[PDB]
Amino acid sequence: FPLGGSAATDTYSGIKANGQTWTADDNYADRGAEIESGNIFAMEINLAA
Amino acid sequence: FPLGGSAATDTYSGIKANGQTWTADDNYADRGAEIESGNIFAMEINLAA
Repeated sequence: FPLGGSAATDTYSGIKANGQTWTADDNYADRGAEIESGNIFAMEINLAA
Repeated sequence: FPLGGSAATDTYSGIKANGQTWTADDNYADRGAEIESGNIFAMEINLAA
């Protein structure tokens, strides 16, 4: 497993509603927000072998 | 730990001192595979687990 636990993508800017569609942030979110798409990028050891 | 002991590498071209002027050094020419930053793009086992 990685030491940081994630290798994610940069910018999200979570959003707020207006009618039928969502628009953009309304004094909540920043350009910075981080989640990793899919799972944590790992690697493999066969340690008993 | 990765094989080379480096994140990847970056360029960091060579510069000597000209006495208040920073001129590029001849001896430390264009692209030596220099230091990267920080520390190594390393990972984590729980090996006893």
